[PDB]
Amino acid sequence: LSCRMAMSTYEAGRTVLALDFMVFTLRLIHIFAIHKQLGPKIIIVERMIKDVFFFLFFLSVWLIAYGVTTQALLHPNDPRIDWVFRRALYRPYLHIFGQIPLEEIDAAKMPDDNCTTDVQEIILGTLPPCPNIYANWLVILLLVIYLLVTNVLLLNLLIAMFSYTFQVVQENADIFWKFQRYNLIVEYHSRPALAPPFIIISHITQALLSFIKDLLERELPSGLDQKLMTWETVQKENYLAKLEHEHRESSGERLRYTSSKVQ
Amino acid sequence: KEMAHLATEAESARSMKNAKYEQFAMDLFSECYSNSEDRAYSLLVRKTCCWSKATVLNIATLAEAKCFFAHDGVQALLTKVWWGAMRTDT
Amino acid sequence: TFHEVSKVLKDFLDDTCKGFYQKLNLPDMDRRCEHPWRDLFLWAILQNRQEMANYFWAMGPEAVAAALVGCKIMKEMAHLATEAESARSMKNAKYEQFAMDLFSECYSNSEDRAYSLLVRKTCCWSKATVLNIATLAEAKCFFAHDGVQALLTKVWWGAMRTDTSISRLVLTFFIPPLVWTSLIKFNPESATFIRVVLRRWNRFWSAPVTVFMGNVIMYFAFLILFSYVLLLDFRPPPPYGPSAAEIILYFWVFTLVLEEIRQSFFTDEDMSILKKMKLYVEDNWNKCDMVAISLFVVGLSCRMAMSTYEAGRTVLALDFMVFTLRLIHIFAIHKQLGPKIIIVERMIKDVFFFLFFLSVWLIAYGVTTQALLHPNDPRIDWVFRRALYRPYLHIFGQIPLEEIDAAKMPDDNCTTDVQEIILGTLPPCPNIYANWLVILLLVIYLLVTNVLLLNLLIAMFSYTFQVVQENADIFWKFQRYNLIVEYHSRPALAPPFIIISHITQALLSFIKDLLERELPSGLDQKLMTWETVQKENYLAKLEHEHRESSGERLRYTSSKVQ
Ligand SMILES: C[C@@H]1CC[C@@]2(OC1)O[C@H]1C[C@H]3[C@@H]4CC=C5C[C@@H](OCC[C@H](CO)CO[C@@H]6O[C@H](CO)[C@@H](O[C@H]7O[C@H](CO)[C@@H](O)[C@H](O)[C@H]7O)[C@H](O)[C@H]6O)CC[C@]5(C)[C@H]4CC[C@]3(C)[C@H]1[C@@H]2C
Ligand SMILES: C[C@@H]1CC[C@@]2(OC1)O[C@H]1C[C@H]3[C@@H]4CC=C5C[C@@H](OCC[C@H](CO)CO[C@@H]6O[C@H](CO)[C@@H](O[C@H]7O[C@H](CO)[C@@H](O)[C@H](O)[C@H]7O)[C@H](O)[C@H]6O)CC[C@]5(C)[C@H]4CC[C@]3(C)[C@H]1[C@@H]2C
Ligand SMILES: C[C@@H]1CC[C@@]2(OC1)O[C@H]1C[C@H]3[C@@H]4CC=C5C[C@@H](O)CC[C@]5(C)[C@H]4CC[C@]3(C)[C@H]1[C@@H]2C
Ligand SMILES: C[C@@H]1CC[C@@]2(OC1)O[C@H]1C[C@H]3[C@@H]4CC=C5C[C@@H](O)CC[C@]5(C)[C@H]4CC[C@]3(C)[C@H]1[C@@H]2C
Ligand SMILES: *[C@@H]1O[C@H](CO)[C@@H](O)[C@H](O)[C@H]1NC(C)=O
Ligand SMILES: *[C@@H]1O[C@H](CO)[C@@H](O)[C@H](O)[C@H]1NC(C)=O
Ligand SMILES: [Ca+2]
Repeated sequence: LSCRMAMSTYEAGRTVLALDFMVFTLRLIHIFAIHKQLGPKIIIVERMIKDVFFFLFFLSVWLIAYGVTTQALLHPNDPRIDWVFRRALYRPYLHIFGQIPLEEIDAAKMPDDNCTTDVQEIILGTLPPCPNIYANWLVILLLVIYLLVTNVLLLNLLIAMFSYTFQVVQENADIFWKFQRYNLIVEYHSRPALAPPFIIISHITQALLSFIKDLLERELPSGLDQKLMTWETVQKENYLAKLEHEHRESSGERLRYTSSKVQ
Repeated sequence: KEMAHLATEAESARSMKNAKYEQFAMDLFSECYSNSEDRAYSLLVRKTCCWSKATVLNIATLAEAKCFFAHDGVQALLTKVWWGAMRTDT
Repeated sequence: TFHEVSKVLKDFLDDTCKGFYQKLNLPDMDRRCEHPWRDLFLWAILQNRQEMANYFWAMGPEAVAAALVGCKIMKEMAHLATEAESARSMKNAKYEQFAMDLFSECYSNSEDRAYSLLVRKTCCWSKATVLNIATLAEAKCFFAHDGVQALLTKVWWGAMRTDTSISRLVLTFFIPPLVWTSLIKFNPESATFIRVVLRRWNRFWSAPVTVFMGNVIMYFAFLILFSYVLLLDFRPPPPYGPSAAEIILYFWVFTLVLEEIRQSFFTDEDMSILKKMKLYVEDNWNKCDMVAISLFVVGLSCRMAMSTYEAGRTVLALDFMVFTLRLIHIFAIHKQLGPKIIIVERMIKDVFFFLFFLSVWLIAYGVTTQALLHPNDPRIDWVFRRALYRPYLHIFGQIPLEEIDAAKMPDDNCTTDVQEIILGTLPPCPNIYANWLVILLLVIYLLVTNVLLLNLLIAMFSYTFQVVQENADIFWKFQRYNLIVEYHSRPALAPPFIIISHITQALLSFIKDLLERELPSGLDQKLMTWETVQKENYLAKLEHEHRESSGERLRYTSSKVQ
């Protein structure tokens, strides 16, 4: 909004507000904690992130290699740095999602466009540069190998990682969701009773009452507190006695007793 | 769990990780919940005298005892709090 | 004669059993053995007698080394095994398990004598360190032990405390004067001030982790410089000169070659030159680097001439890929990034299976459709294009129906004459005699390849990942040990600077360790006795837990009640 109030930064303000809408929308993920089916998925996504980081390291290495190699082989005379980075990382990254523009990589499929080789004309953007087709069989072979590796090996390996991580996490994810649901319930327990923009009313009321003047964490009378302490102690004794009893009648203890007694 | 992070020798750290003191709390509270189920809630929400007026839920938050919060009794109390004066089966 | 047993031991170990019996050239027959239990264990081991060999191991002075040697000999003999039963028993030798359990007991006892046990020079095995024997036996499970990994972490962090945050290290590295500050903790132990500050500086910068991270950063710098030279400042042949940045790159790679030569001929001591070279080239990374160096040399040599200039540029560009892939090695140190490299290796074999199936089915479909669709195209390159290149791209969603489906063919200006087709004047007119067959075959191919084969490969990857996951951690632990050792031996300055360290080393050699240290006689004897006591306690614990096992209790009770 501050950048929006000024003409010299107006488009920047609009851009920042648009990017902030994404943050506000993603803040809506919190409500999913209450639902039992939608709860653990958020926690599972967190481990999915780490597997994604591993896959991104592998992708980054292999993609840098392939993209720089093909940019060197195909457009060796293009000085435009932005286009170097485009052809070296942006295009190979899109190759993962089925975007393979063979019109720029395969000599047979290149359009009969009007392209130039002069550096001055290339830099000024008058004409698109004419791709080098010296050894294009190498470019096609490298593209085939890259597609194989990235789309099959790497993607299926990431699917395997996700599958294994899901199987491992599933048990602990429910416990994490239970804790998250506790946190959500406590937060909405402490929250004032009116949703914003109305909240303003509750805040004004609270401040006015504070100037003018729980279900959880309640303190009990002395007698009830003492009775609860005694009841907890009795339950603890019963629990320990049950443990000791089930230990005495365990198979191993019975065998040890029988062996000593028979000896 | 704090001492395990501050642990030097491998054997002591290994024993400290497998402390299963939270398991004691879970089993004891399971027994308590199975007994009365109404005194157990007060046990969860009362202010302990030995630990400077600290609620058992407050300590569970402090220890980050996630497994304890997963207990059926704690979740039932949370559902009761969540639904307020309304019945939890609505 | 003892020559035969010496040569058998040479085949099995090749470095450890030197001088056991060639010393005196045979020793006089009357003189008693200096290490009787070692000889008896080794003799009992060479003939697959495990119970007798286990008994001899139980009485031997150095038990971890003996167990590791037994593991090596057993895995070698299993390969040389004829009868199935003996081979099966030999595979399940579990001598490495003895070493792991005994060292676990030792580590649980003191945790400081255990490190000395790992790094001391054993007297029975010809001054061979237990880690050296573990490397010899390739006892990957032993290296996975928590004690070995803790010692490796201690070596890796040098004088610095192993609990130091990575951020503290990086901030100290970028700003060297922070080293004298209390920012980063250090393990205990006018002119003096210069001496003490120099000692602290040297202690920080000689740590293997600092050397590693410096090498990583300047390998990134090398890749950036290589890419800049290749893509933006690559000039015509020397008539117009290589770029200054290209000259700097040449010097950089020359320093890399010097580093390789150092690792291949001057590593740690004076062993056989042929053996040293074999050990150097046995490492796959040392083959990758070698390929990179050779490709770079060929690339620059072809680059210096006008008649091969484009070929030189192509070779250099292809070499950049090798150099970039050489960067995978740094991933071994990280625990999350470590096992993934090992998992990819098994992924490769599953990929080979899928590639066999793909190759068969793709050849069938591609040749069939080329025959059906372009029967009059003589161009061999286009035959191979339409037969293998296009069907391979069908896997990744590239389905150009404009060339396969009659309804979707453009109204282009195509010819049917063979002369016009060969000369490339016009594209050939595809045959549409029975195009329904072409479409049906394309549909079947898409179904099979994209659904059945790809999902079957995903299933293979899923199953292999589940199987490998457990063993991958052990493999990563061994790989991390190798990386830590390599960066421990490495000089302290990353290339192209390396040149300085090499010059210093050569000048000092002409003018004039944490691992594999030799101990005084008293300390060595005390460590031997402590290991023997720990072994006895471990065996007693095994026997005790066996007596109070349920089965043994039942057997005793049955016999006694009868
Ligand atoms: C199962 C597994 C799958 C993967 C793979 O292994 C097996 O498959 C293999 C197959 C192989 C490929 C097989 C064949 C080839 C062809 C070969 O070129 C032969 C040389 C000739 C000549 O010098 C080049 O051709 C001609 O170039 C000219 C460019 O000036 C074109 O002019 C065009 O100019 C303009 C472009 O618009 C327009 O005027 C017209 O359009 C047209 O006039 C011609 O039309 C065209 O004829 C290069 C190598 C390549 C692509 C192989 C690469 C590797 C594979 C994919 C294997 C995999 C590992
Ligand atoms: C669930 C499962 C999925 C898979 C599958 O099984 C079920 O589906 C089945 C469906 C089936 C297909 C169903 C139908 C057909 C059509 C049939 O042609 C009928 C014959 C007629 C005539 O002789 C051919 O047509 C005409 O050709 C002409 C070519 O000269 C076109 O002229 C064009 O010329 C130029 C081209 O640019 C331009 O001037 C214009 O563009 C246009 O003037 C006409 O426009 C077009 O009308 C061939 C077989 C095919 C493709 C089936 C194949 C198998 C399936 C996919 C099954 C699967 C197993
Ligand atoms: C995933 C990483 C993020 C960081 C980075 O690499 C990928 O992004 C790339 C985008 C590049 C930009 C893209 C476009 C232009 C415009 C051109 O007129 C001048 C150069 C410049 C600023 C480039 C400088 C180098 C940059 C930041 C690259 C940078 C290493
Ligand atoms: C995966 C395999 C690799 C090996 C191979 O089959 C796939 O590659 C194919 C590429 C083919 C090339 C492609 C282009 C041309 C140009 C043409 O003017 C003369 C013929 C020639 C050299 C062809 C000869 C046969 C070749 C090597 C094929 C060879 C069996
Ligand atoms: C390509 O550009 C030149 C520039 O003079 C022009 O003469 C020619 O007509 C153009 N051809 C195309 C493809 O339009
Ligand atoms: C196709 O080629 C012929 C060759 O003479 C020409 O006469 C005709 O105009 C061309 N048609 C198209 C599609 O331009
Ligand atoms: Ca090397």
